[PDB]
Amino acid sequence: TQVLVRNGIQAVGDGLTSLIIVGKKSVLKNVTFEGKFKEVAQKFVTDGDSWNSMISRIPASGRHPLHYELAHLITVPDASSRGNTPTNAHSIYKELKPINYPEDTKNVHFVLFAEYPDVLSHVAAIARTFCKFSMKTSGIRELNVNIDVVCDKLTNEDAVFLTDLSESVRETARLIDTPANILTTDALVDEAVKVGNATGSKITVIRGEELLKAGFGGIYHVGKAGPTPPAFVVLSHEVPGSTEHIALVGKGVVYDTGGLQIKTKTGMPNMKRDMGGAAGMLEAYSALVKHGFSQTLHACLCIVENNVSPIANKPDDIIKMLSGKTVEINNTDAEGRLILADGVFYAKETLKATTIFDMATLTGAQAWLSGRLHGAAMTNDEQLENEIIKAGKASGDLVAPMLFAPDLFFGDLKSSIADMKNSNLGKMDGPPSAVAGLLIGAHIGFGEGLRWLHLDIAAPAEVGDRGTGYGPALFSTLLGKYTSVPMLK
Amino acid sequence: TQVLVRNGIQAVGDGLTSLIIVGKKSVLKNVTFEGKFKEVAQKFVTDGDSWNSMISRIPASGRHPLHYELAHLITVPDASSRGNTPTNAHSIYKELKPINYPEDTKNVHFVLFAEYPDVLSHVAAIARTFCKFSMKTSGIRELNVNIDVVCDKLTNEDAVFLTDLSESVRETARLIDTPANILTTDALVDEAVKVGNATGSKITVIRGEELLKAGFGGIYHVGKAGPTPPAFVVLSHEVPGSTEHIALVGKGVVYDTGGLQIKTKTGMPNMKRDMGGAAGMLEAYSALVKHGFSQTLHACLCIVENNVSPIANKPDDIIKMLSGKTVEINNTDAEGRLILADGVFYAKETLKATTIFDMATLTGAQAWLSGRLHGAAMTNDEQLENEIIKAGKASGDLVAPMLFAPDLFFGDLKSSIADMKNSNLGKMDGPPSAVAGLLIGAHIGFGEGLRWLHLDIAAPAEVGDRGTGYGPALFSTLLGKYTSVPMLK
Amino acid sequence: TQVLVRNGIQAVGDGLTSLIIVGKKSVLKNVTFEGKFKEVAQKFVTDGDSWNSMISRIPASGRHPLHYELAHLITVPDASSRGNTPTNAHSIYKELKPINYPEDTKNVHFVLFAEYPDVLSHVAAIARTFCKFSMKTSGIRELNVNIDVVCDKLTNEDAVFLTDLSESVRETARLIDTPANILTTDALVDEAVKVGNATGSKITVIRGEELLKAGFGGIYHVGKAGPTPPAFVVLSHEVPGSTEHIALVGKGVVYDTGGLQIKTKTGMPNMKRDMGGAAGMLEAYSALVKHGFSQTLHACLCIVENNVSPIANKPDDIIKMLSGKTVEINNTDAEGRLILADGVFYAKETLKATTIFDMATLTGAQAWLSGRLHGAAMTNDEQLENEIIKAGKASGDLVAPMLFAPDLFFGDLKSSIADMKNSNLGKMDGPPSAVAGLLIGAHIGFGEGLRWLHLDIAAPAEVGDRGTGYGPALFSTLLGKYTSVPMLK
Amino acid sequence: TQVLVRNGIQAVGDGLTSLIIVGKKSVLKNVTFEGKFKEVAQKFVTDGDSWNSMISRIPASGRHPLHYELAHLITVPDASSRGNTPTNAHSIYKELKPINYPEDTKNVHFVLFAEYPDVLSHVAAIARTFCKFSMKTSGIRELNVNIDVVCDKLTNEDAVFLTDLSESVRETARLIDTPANILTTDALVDEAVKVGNATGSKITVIRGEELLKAGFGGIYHVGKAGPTPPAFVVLSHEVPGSTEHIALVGKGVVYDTGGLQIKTKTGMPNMKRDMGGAAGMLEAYSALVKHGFSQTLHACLCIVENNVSPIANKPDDIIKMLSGKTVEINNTDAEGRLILADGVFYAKETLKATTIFDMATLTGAQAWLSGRLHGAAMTNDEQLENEIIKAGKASGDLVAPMLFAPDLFFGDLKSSIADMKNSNLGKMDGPPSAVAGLLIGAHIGFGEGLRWLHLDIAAPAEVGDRGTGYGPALFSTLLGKYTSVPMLK
Ligand code: NA
Ligand code: NA
Ligand code: NA
Ligand code: NA
Ligand SMILES: [Zn+2]
Ligand SMILES: [Zn+2]
Ligand SMILES: [Zn+2]
Ligand SMILES: [Zn+2]
Ligand SMILES: [Zn+2]
Ligand SMILES: [Zn+2]
Ligand SMILES: [Zn+2]
Ligand SMILES: [Zn+2]
Repeated sequence: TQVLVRNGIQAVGDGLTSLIIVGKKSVLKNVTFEGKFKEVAQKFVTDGDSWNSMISRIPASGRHPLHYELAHLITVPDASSRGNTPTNAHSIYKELKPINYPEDTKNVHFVLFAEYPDVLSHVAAIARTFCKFSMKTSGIRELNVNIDVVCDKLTNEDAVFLTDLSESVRETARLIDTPANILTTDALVDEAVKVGNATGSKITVIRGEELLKAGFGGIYHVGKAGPTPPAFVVLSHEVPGSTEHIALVGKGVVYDTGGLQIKTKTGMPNMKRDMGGAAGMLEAYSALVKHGFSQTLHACLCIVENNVSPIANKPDDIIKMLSGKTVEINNTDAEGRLILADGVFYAKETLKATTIFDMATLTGAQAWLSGRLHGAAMTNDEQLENEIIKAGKASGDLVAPMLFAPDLFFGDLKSSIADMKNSNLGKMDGPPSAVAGLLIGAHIGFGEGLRWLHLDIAAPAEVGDRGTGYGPALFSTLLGKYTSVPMLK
Repeated sequence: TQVLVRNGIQAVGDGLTSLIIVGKKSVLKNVTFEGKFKEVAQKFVTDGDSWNSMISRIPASGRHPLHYELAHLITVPDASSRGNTPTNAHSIYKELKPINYPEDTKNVHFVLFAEYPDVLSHVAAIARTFCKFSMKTSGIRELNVNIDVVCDKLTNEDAVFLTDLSESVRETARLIDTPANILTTDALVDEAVKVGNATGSKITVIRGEELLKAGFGGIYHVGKAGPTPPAFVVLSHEVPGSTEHIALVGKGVVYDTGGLQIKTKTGMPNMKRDMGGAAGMLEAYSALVKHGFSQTLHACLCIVENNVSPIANKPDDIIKMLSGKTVEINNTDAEGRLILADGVFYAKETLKATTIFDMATLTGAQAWLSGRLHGAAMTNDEQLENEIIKAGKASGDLVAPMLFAPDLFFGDLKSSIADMKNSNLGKMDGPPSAVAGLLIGAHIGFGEGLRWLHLDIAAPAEVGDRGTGYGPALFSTLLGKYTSVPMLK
Repeated sequence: TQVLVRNGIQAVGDGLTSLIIVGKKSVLKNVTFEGKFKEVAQKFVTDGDSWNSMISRIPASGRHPLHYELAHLITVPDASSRGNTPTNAHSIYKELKPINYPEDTKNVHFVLFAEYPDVLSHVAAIARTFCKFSMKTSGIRELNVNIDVVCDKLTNEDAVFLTDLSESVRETARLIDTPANILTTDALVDEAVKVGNATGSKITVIRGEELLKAGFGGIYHVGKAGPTPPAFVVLSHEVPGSTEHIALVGKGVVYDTGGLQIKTKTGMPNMKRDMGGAAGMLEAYSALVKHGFSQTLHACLCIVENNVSPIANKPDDIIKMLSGKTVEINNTDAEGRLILADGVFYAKETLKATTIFDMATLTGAQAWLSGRLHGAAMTNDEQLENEIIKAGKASGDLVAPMLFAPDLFFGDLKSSIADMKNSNLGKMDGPPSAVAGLLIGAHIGFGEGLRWLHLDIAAPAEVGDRGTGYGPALFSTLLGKYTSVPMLK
Repeated sequence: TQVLVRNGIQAVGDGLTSLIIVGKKSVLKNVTFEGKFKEVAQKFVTDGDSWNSMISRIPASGRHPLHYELAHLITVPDASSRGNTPTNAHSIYKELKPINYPEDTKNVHFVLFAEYPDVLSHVAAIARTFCKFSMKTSGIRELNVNIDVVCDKLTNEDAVFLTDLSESVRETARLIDTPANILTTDALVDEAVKVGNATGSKITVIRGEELLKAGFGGIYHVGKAGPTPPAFVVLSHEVPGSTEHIALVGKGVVYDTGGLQIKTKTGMPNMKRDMGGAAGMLEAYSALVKHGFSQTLHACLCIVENNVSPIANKPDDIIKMLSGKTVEINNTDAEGRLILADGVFYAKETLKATTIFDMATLTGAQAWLSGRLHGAAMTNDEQLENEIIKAGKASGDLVAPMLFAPDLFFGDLKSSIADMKNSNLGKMDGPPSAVAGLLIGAHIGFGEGLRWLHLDIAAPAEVGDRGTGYGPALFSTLLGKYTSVPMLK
């Protein structure tokens, strides 16, 4: 299925077409049934009066069928709470995700009535519902999707970016939804390398025993009992003289069995999704680099499978991390933070990055801190904290803050015999999601001298049985000021 | 220990002899203490009056010693409920299984007073108590067992069949009781091939990577993490021009650790017994083919070990089955149904079987449906359902019906990304044992156009620490009309 | 909200009307867009061609909107499995239950195109979706519902019965949905007495200490720690000279905390629904007696609350039942079977009933035997077993059989010091749901000399957060031959 | 034991004296061993050189003995993270709480070298270590404690306030530490009434059946199964013409067994502490009103015991709250939010409060959001959120923000039959601690038109086996601008 975003209502192809109209109630109230909109809608809506009559009756928000199978109106609420995004983009996903198109549909046509500040989140929300991945052996249909944005200020360059963002969103979700017997560490390295090639990146791949020899103890020791070997992949977009040097470090655990401290019968399904951080960072990097990204930018992907054999990590094991510090592993399922400790140290030490983001499906505890729609951000930099929350609101990839207090909470990871433990299996003073992030930061002085932000996306990376494609929209809005894209600037 | 069934009371060898007399109360009441019976019993019972006095006193059923160590009378109840077998054959097993014979016993002599409809189940029940398998390093004794049936209608050919049935029962139980460090997949293939040779079968063995290449995704992917490789074994008894074409498909999981969704500390012991279906089908095939079986008959054994390594099945994995359909594995311990989906498809597609039975120690849930004495049968064919229940009653291998409703229950296995999941780990609309069977049937249109019967024997395949040898008696009575055996015809 | 069933399409009141059309695909294919149907549907469907075009496109089954908010077509599948009802009535409930009507809807008009054998189950399925009970403090709307049945053979008397059946269904569900702080034992006694008065019944109420004095040890000892006292209520419809004498005994546990063997935090919610058996028997009795029921009929309601105090049942307690037999209570949460043992003994001994039905939300184990749509029936009478399965199919209140084997399974309830225990907390030979029923039957010789049927409806009595109103439709079809209703005769 | 705070080092009584010196490293480095300090310290520290030598050697923070039993120096760190308080007051508690004084100690003398912004938190931290409550039958000693603050800017009025704050802190902790067989609902009403009398408050007590009659369904129904009756206590400090009208609503669950959804064997100990919110609000009110509080102020205490009997709340029960809204109780252990829903509605409706704080030991989930040192604040007012975080830093009673999103999260409490449920026992979209607060706010439109702040203090209210006395310091700093106290103004 192909998704194209266009600036203004235009005709779609020949072939059976499903029509979905999307807007906030206040915007829809002001839409005139005339012109190109009338041309598109009058198959399903009789005339202007019937249009106006319907808009009068329908509530503050919801989904209303305009035909027995081919057409829908989605009303987005106007009101929002301060913890929400004022775009209410999640409401589009909620109403749209259930919709199925008749078997012989060729085209899906969206007419999106969105004000300029809403366009990006609304487009992304629609894109997320076009799930690339299926292994069904019948019934597979490819559709031609046009998202036609009705918004004065939108440029043609904006529409290119939104098409690329839609792709980055759907790619992130595809990578997440693919089972790990197919998306192995090798396959995810190959996926990253494809983006590396497309973006003209400098590509570094350190794999298997090369990781051990190079001192990547976290990445190596976590992944050594996988069926295919661990890897660290760097895509670098180097801009001579750039003022910023930004790293996007992603957790790429292609499957997490928990390791020898194994997950339960009901805990282990869904664990193909434990690489959602790496997928989201990779696809964010792709969207940004496609649009004239003016600063130096690196994607650093820590790609392992956490599995069970006599050579696997065992609780009590002490390993030496890339940083040179020792970690006592008391929880083999707290493996993401080990691999990210190496990725973030590499970004600081080797890449000389001065802004380091890491994003990970890190903890089940994250949902108890920020719920299922907000990623949980922990940073040494207060201004960056405010800025990423603002970016979450503008993108629809919501972000809530975690407490940053290494002085109060790092003692939760005290070890008698190593520099630290990787987890605490009892009562601790910190929120567990914060403590998990502090294990990562402990290998770069908790961000001292630079800006470091850890983002835990375990719950917002998925809804139901599907990846959401979280990450590309967030980082496009956060770092989009360094692109050529008018709506990001 | 050797077991011979004879038509009428006869002398036994020289050597210390244990005597066990068995009968329903009403039959025993009519036995005259004279003739050959008196000859055998008067070591232990004084005369006719003392015999009659005892029969008067003893209750409606039980076991009564006739000597301090050498002799017993077992009284079988006459009454039975409609859900039971009117043979009450389980009562013989209950009373007999505890009996031990003195160390220096050479012979065990049974005098079985049974009416013609009871003989087969009663003989089988006695046979089950002679457990072949032991690895004790002292105390091992081999006995000469004669089961002398006192029944007017019995023929000498019947006695040959009953001896063969006794062997098939004891062989099934031996295979079940043998620990899996000895009965590996390789060893069970060898056992099936021995029966293949003895029966003059056409033998097909597809093993290891040959399964993968041939498209047996269920059998291969389940067994790939075993210490010895997966196999599919077919023994074919082809009868040109036969009207029926019958397949006996058996679950041969030589050990089930549960896989990466591992069984618990108390759940995993006994899991050598997870090949009881394959053993019972193999030994049923053997008993039938020994007696002039007039229709085309196949034994199809799916032989795997379900174990734990980095290459094992993981929940989320999607595989392609022999049928070409995809299955999302969300439960690595729901492995029997995966391997049987291939076996049943093979029987339909390759063997052209038009009656397909599969029998398996499939689910713990089975005991909550049919209890511990009845196998649970699910079939698309109502007449076959009645016929197998009738066969259960006549054989003593009891069978109770499951609901057959793919329309109501198959939705329990819905998958977003594959054709189906293999299990449901939450609330479901179907009985879990039925849903387990429907996963198998989903790969042959739930039996459309043919007769398909799935039989879950998890609990009735064992009592205490011992296999019961369930299966040969059931299928001998069910399919015995196609043999030369008078009592089956 | 009022529900009226009419014989043929007729006009509805003034006021905003929602229209729902219901039929099997094959029936809908043959409907002509003319006459009264056209009059009703042409608000929403343009003309005959558009009607025919739509019917061509829509799949084998589902729900299709005919308007943005006011109208729906529900297509019922034609095909069904042998374990299902050929009415497919559950499909109506599945598609209809989600539908919401706009706030200002006055009328809901159903046009039901059903063949004669489908009408009763289809009407009941629609009725179940009109939930009487709500304590919402805004948004409450009462609707005028007309179910217009288009069926040649239907009589006006049939339509009266179907209206009464709809009421009995909705009343059963109302009683179930009402929280137990409102529907106390006292309140449920009052509800039964209201039906007693309306039906001109002879009414007996034995309450509190009168139960103890009268020897109702099961009912008394279970309910003695409730906040309001235990009761046994009998409504009798005595027909001099009748050939049959039928008792409907219902489990009326208004709330089940489990007792001192208390339910878990997640196990205890929903336990207001533990009186669903009593509600269903009461409302079945009501529907039958309204229609000239020609045999002697009794409703016997065992009404208790199972709660926690120093005077409550404790495991180890031994009580004397109405039967005079002693029961060792080893499970205070196996309380339904204790109260029903008294109700069934009373029906036999005092009422002289020769057909005794008991219906109960008895066991969580029931779903593992018969799933969530089928009640599980255990009876001493094979013909009655077949007849109730047939009644389940005709009514849509599905029934599946349990094994009846007191000889094999009653030993699961062996006690060293009382006549029996009420449960087995370990491994047992019977299906647990069957063993639960056998505790009841043990107090009437397992039905010896009469017909006894126990029906466990724990799961089919509810879907989601709502009672289904199971029971009235089943018993109307089972016992409707004794009424004046043409469609039941 | 009596605690007096003084402005400057002064002599203490006759009698054996323990000396504890407290300061940040940077402050201690600048202290001259002369004058009054030398007079006090030279018992334990030889002279200036030995003083300076020691200060040079000791690390950045810790505790160092100055005598074998009588004396200690506590060094407080200078550095702090942004999530911490820059006072580092918790470090004082950590080092001091372990200290024991010899049996015959009469006096404890603190010399506190603190800069003006640190004084309040440091004093409070010392006060918390003087635990009032003990029922030991030997070894009980009362001490005379003088905390001598060495700080230029401190006034004599400040020292009065700090003495009162010390008392409020120790009183809160005493109430918390007292077992509930002593601190019953009656006893806690009496405690509140004592403060009511001392402060010249208008006192309202609504108790037992008066709560039911007055419509306090939350307070009444939660507490009705306690051994002593539920109560609602209001202390009002009414200031004619005041611009603000502030309510402090506290959760006073004197013991929480969990109710019929009972707590576990290891979950139930410590549940005397479930009234920590009410204690902290009461003692905050006391400290503020003692110091010329210029605005209208109310303490509203919801005082219940949540226990187990046949009349207790049961999950499924639906009650009507003071607000008139209905709540379906699906979790009897989610009882604090029910009682607070009434308290907050009362504060809005009856008291006309326009700033409403509620504070509660509400959820175990709170520690997963904000950890064990920070209360978790959820408010409709962003400025108030910032202001209370600032107050947490200045007081040492730390506060972290929760997400405020009723639009996103209130759907977690959806009910089919009541206006809402009180909890969600499965997966929810919100942080569970936020959802718990939203149940409270749902009864006042989530704060619409006013300022509402909910503060969950479950973990920060205690360390080890002792109440911390959290709350008085926080509200003194938050609302101290309305007092006459120079250091608060
Ligand atoms: Na298809
Ligand atoms: Na020996
Ligand atoms: Na309303
Ligand atoms: Na002492
Ligand atoms: Zn993990
Ligand atoms: Zn992980
Ligand atoms: Zn298994
Ligand atoms: Zn298995
Ligand atoms: Zn119960
Ligand atoms: Zn019950
Ligand atoms: Zn509680
Ligand atoms: Zn509480």
